[PDB]
Amino acid sequence: DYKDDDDKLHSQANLMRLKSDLFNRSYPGPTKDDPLTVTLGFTLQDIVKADSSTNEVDLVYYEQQRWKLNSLMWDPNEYGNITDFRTSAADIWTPDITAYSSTRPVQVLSPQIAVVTHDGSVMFIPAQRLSFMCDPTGVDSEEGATCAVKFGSWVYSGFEIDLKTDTDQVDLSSYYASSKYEILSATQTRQVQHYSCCPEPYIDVNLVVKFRER
Amino acid sequence: DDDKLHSQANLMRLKSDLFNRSMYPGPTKDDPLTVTLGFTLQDIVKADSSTNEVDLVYYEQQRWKLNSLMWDPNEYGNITDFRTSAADIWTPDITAYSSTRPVQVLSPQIAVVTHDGSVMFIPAQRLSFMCDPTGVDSEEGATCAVKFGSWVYSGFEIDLKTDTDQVDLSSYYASSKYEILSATQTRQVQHYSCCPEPYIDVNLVVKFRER
Amino acid sequence: DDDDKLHSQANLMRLKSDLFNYPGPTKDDPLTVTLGFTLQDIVKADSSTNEVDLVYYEQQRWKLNSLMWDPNEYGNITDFRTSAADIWTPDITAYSSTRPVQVLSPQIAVVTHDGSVMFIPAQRLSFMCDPTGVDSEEGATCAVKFGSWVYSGFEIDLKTDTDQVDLSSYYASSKYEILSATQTRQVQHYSCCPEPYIDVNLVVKFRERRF
Amino acid sequence: DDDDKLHSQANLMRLKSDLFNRSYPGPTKDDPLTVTLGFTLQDIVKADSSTNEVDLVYYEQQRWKLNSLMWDPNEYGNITDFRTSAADIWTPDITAYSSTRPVQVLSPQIAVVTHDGSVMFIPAQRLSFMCDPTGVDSEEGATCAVKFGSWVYSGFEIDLKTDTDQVDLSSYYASSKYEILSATQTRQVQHYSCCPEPYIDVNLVVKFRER
Amino acid sequence: DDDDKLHSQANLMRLKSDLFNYPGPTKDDPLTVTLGFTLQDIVKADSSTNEVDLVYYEQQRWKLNSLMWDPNEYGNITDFRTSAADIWTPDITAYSSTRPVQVLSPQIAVVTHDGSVMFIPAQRLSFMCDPTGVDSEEGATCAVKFGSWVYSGFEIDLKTDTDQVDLSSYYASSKYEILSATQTRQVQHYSCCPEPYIDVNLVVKFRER
Ligand SMILES: *[C@@H]1O[C@H](CO)[C@@H](O[C@@H]2O[C@H](CO)[C@@H](O[C@@H]3O[C@H](CO[C@H]4O[C@H](CO)[C@@H](O)[C@H](O)[C@@H]4O)[C@@H](O)[C@H](O[C@H]4O[C@H](CO)[C@@H](O)[C@H](O)[C@@H]4O)[C@@H]3O)[C@H](O)[C@H]2NC(C)=O)[C@H](O)[C@H]1NC(C)=O
Ligand SMILES: COC(=O)[C@H]1[C@@H](OC(=O)c2ccccc2)C[C@@H]2CC[C@H]1N2C
Ligand SMILES: COC(=O)[C@H]1[C@@H](OC(=O)c2ccccc2)C[C@@H]2CC[C@H]1N2C
Ligand SMILES: *[C@@H]1O[C@H](CO)[C@@H](O)[C@H](O)[C@H]1NC(C)=O
Repeated sequence: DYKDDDDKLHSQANLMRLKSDLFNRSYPGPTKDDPLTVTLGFTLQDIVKADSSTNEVDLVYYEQQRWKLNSLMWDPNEYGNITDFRTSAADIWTPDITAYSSTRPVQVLSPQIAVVTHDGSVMFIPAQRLSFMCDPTGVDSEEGATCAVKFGSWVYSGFEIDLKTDTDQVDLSSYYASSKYEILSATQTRQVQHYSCCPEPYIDVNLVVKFRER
Repeated sequence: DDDKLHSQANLMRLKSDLFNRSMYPGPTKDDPLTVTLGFTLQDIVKADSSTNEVDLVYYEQQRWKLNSLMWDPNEYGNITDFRTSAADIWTPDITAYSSTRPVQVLSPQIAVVTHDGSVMFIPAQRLSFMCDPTGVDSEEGATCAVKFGSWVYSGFEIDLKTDTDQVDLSSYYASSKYEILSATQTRQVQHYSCCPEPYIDVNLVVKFRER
Repeated sequence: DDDDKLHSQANLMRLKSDLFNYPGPTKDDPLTVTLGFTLQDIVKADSSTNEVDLVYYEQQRWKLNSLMWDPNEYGNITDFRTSAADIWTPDITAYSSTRPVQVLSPQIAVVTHDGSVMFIPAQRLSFMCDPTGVDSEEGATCAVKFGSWVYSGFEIDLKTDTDQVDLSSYYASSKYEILSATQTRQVQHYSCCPEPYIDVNLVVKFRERRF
Repeated sequence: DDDDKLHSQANLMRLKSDLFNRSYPGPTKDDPLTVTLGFTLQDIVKADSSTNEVDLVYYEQQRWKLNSLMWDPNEYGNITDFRTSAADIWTPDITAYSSTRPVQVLSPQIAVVTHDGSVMFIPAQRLSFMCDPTGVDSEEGATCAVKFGSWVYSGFEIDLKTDTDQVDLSSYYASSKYEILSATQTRQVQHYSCCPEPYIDVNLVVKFRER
Repeated sequence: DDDDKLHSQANLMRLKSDLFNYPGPTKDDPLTVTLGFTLQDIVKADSSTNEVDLVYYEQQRWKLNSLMWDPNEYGNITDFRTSAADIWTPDITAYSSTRPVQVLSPQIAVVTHDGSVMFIPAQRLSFMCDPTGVDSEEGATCAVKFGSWVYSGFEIDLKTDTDQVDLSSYYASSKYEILSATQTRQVQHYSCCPEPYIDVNLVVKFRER
């Protein structure tokens, strides 16, 4: 009725005001004094192509990214019980998580939209097709081939951005059942590197996939 | 000539009243939206048995209705609908769940808005998706499927529906390398252990064989 | 002498400011778009996917009262070149493409004082075409319709000046020779709806260049 | 000395602001422009006899002069030239008339502007164009040609010139799959049956053979 | 507690505001760009077109007086990360590419309080290279020069810290093994023209593994 109509109008107004209060009335990225931990997890959907002439393999996966900022916190009571909202990834800071051994620019398969929750947590899940350095020799064997690719910030050291995983098991529950390649194992493991150049520690998540022709 | 100038004026006024004035932030649990989807399959262009990818060309009809897009035609020279850039309005984030390449858009990004607040948007797309074409060279043919739905909105914010579960095949290319044996489009509701919300998709299932 | 050149520059800048400082056609204010093709090359015929690649220049012409001016009010300027982004342009689309059109020319149009616009995009188009018989005397025949994506014949009409495609610039050393090429206005109806839909059907008969 | 360097930056920022922010609508019949063109051919990368397309890599030197880009160096700390993004200034729409794919740009889009109003802009490009490479595997080689000129400006608005009819081969890749027998670049006044006003082009003719 | 973090953010926002409120190098205000390559992979060698595809990280470093600050004035901030669109970057270009470079990393740079900027684009490059001999003990040798497209040595000098390409990240299971890889500053002089031209010549000797 008129009341219900008003409730929907109010909710829209509350959401606009919240987004206004948060964005254009107020993030420069993490710092050594304010470091950020980004949680990463992979959902491997398909090994599309294994190219033995170039040693490039093409994966399709969803990369779940999570982080939390005090600057994105709000009290739902102050905004009509809004507890989360969807917003363009361009409206907010997002981490520069990059494959370290790609051979072509990553191709994005999903909308650039994130979910922000009232505790300041952000969830962003880009689907990607990636070509990366991988020798598929042995893919036509019982033990298959094994390849790996590291993901992490391009420009922030372990001083500013840390990474974590919730599990070292890649999510395979959406893996394409009729892929040319069957997955024997898939793991995701945080690593901390020290290079002789630099005093800063460097952090990545290493995606290791063991696979064979089905 | 002055009559047409007035019609031009009424349309510019309508669009400015609706857009450059008035703030729809997308759907929410308190203001949920139903998007109607329908496919018109034009061609299976390519089936790649080395990678198990198949390439489709189709028109994806999308329809939804917003109170914020309603007007009284009597206040605007009896204008009952208009065409506008899809960039001028909210559009749903309907995504193929098992694509293997970014969708390629084949048509202009323009929508039709009607006075009741309904919007119709029909992007033509070329899609590569995960599909094993084994059997395509047999009488039984091959069967593949791809789900479409919102990437970021659950069934609490966006629901989906179809007007028919039969894919429109009236524009299917008569001399395609592949003949269609059947094509269906079916709403599915899924509940996951992770999550209390329902998740909705439209499953496009195509059975086809070499012609 | 160069004083005159400064004055002509200022007049043109003032004209463009006055014109640019249109919501598309409507049933009350319909527009006729004239189309014509200049076929330059059949680049590729792919029998594995039934796609053929053409390179052509597509002539588009239309006329808007809103683009009219009196040359005497603007230092006798009769026409100007401008970015296609500065003006409304018709959403003329191939109906059976299989890849996005690739644009081969600058997106710049010519506007004349009577409000007429001429815009000539060069394009490479892949479209649905079975090239069977291309290696024979009779050759292969394919066709592709072009028209508005979103406007009916009650908002945009189409016309051609001739039903003969211009072949005078067709590449003399193409892999494919043209047997004929026509461009024909068609009026289509769909069962749901009383309004006519208009397209221009490009039909090309061709064979491999070699009794 | 660091004071001097700060002054130089200030002077350049002020010059650019004066030229771009506080001050050209392209050439016209009253104010026509001459563009000088010159090609430096770097490589014939690929010759495709299946589609009759050949791929070139070259640098295209473009030079023109505008009164609107003139300054007195004395008013700007003796600055005689500057580099600037090609987006900041008008640039000519020089286009290959027989490309089969959009040209791919290989160099930064930055031009050099000199105090007399002259501009030099040298885009490196990879171009696929219409070319039958028959004879490439013989002593006499293959011959192909491609015209470059304005897409939309007739010879009444844009004229072209060359400094030499000899293509610069001094940077030609010495281990290319193809050796160059000759390469010429020749101004032409080109009449099209579509159009009463001629267009000016520079015709690049390359004779080449497998190494 | 969190007031400390609220302060550091405010300090960084203040710094970025003060710095971003430069027209490129000139003969009067010249710049030095240091370049270094980390060669990751020879992906493809195409003997039908004489094009070879490299993947590498290209380190670029320069310093601007205009980007200097005292850390003590901004809560001891000594560096920050910023979009490469926020700042001037050098027009370093391969001189014999055959396709546009494809960028594999985010366009973000690090600015340090001494005015130095480090920008490290990862790239895939196709360039002119004849792979003949790659299947022999001696392998094949190719080369590609990198340098500014529009600035002479009077505006941008180039240099390398070492003439040895960094091979410590070279892909161990590449189709091609690297025999040597050098990056060498070259100065070119022409009779027409007073100005020196500078490039860094990347020379790679490689063979089938
Ligand atoms: C925008 O669109 C609206 C809606 O269609 C138009 O408004 C209509 O205008 C027509 C034409 O003037 C009207 O038709 C006339 O209706 C009369 C009776 O009207 C009463 O009854 C109707 C229905 O119950 C009510 O809607 C209305 O409010 C009235 O109470 C007839 O007597 C008229 O017939 C006579 O005139 C015609 C010529 O016009 C002759 O040919 C006949 O022989 C006869 O002498 C006539 O049919 C209609 O009532 C209006 N509809 C509504 C809903 O208001 C606008 O005209 C249109 N344009 C603009 C600019 O707004
Ligand atoms: C800004 O670029 C980097 O820091 C990269 C890289 O940096 C370099 O390779 C490099 C090269 C020359 C000088 C300094 C750093 C190290 C690790 C691996 C990828 C990424 N990274 C965090
Ligand atoms: C505006 O487009 C043109 O003038 C093109 C072309 O125009 C046409 O082909 C054409 C066809 C029909 C009507 C008007 C122009 C003429 C020459 C060749 C390419 C380009 N041009 C300089
Ligand atoms: C345009 O030309 C006509 C020719 O008589 C002339 O009368 C008129 O003054 C000119 N218009 C101006 C604005 O230069």
